Amino acid sequence: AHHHHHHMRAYLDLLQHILDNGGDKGDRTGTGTRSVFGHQMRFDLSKGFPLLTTKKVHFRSIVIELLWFLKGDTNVKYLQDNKVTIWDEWATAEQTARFGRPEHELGPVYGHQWRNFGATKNADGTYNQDGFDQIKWLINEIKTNPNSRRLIVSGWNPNEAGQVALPPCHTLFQFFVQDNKLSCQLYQRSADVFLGVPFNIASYALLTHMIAQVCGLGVGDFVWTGGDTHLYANHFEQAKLQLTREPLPLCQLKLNPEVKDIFDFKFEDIEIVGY
Amino acid sequence: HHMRAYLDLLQHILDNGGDKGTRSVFGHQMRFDLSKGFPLLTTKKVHFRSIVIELLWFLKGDTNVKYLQDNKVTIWDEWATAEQTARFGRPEHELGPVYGHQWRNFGATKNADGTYNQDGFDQIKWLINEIKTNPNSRRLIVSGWNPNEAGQVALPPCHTLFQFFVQDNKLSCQLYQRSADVFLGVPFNIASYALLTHMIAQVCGLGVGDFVWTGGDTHLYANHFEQAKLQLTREPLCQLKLNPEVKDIFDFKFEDIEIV
Repeated sequence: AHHHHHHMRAYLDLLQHILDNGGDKGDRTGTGTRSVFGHQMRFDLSKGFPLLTTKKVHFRSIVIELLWFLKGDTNVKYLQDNKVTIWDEWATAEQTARFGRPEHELGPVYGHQWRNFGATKNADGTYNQDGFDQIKWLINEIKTNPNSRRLIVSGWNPNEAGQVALPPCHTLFQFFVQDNKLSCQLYQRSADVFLGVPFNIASYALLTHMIAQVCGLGVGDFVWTGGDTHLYANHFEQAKLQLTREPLPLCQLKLNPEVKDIFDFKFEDIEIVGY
Repeated sequence: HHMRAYLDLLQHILDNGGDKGTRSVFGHQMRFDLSKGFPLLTTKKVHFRSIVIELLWFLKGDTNVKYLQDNKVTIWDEWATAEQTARFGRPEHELGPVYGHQWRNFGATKNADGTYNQDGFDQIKWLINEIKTNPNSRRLIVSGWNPNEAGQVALPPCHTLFQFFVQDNKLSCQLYQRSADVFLGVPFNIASYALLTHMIAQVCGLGVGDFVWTGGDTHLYANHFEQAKLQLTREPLCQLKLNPEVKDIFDFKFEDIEIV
């Protein structure tokens, strides 16, 4: 029998649960889904990094995307300069015109929500810097008040969720400190368990390690919580294949220990190595 | 079955909870099938009256406590005193941008005198329309969390965000609670949001599915340890009854809502 490591066991348990117990949606046209509403998985970050089924080659793009969010940038050029294509589909002139904005501009996606939540718009067409820098506040609160029960970052502004191609699926996240270890929980309103969930878990587990380092903490658990948690019917066979695949090796994150500032990480500071 | 999920949470915190006094876990989830009965858990029938009136107050978008005080519901009084409101430059009885403001007027701007314009986002009105016209939407969401305002109120919203879901004409709801005292807060808040789910289901012509409770910082105070331990040994869900004539989420009155 295949003996999967803990993180992959939890992920495969989710795939199996959706395949076997998910409710059916869709009619006679268009790809259907099986889904459940409400799911939760826990990953002890001291027991390996939860890369799950993410290919190591794609980890590069996960890192660069996270650095882009952390910079507060919502223009695609930084990603394209780094050969990361994750957001290209929604940054074409055709796609940005759907929201009345210029090519390369994604609108108020994660970077804006994280670094400038609720800012107002200037007559020059850009955001004023009068929003709320949730990342800066968070780091300061962890350092000065680690027992805070509101170490929260929200990606959700209802006035703006309808003004982007993909209303933020990584909707809100929260941190927690216990025994000098930093834990994080992500609330994901919508989760494609096959194509999206592994990447999102890797992204937020990475962020947890980065914040832990700059605050002088160890890592606790990453807790993944899903709302509409679904598997598209064109992936049922591929999901069944994943369930029967040989176990993947454990891996661990290695961060440049000299980085002391959450906004000072570069791509080369972050790597995956053997456990 | 509803009490079993809740007793399992108590047992989990008692056994594997970290100590800081309080024992606490971070990240937990419970599911209640609303077709099996109303999850009143340990909330006494006396508290149900306050749960109902408070929820109607939230839905009105009111953040002045007058409506609560008129109805003998004092749960917000400690934060509505002149001394407490003065901390934020607000008149007596004005709590500022608490739940009702977030639900009905998220992100609204202010006049010079501190009163809000109604230029924010009415999440409740949008939600009702979206359930009726697009029930498979994956963003049937109400957020209580504005970072610009969470530090501008006495109690940053504990019921941080909630989401709905429709399957087979049954409405489910998931609550994200950033912080929760398991002994009193959790049962009260489960009842509040399960009630809301029933009210929204009725106005949209739907049945009820599950209520999913998700906790962030989930804690038990030391002064409740012994009571919690004995609650596991004690080992009878009620039923909600709504006036079937109410077809608008803003039209429920206290008299329309009963627990049998």
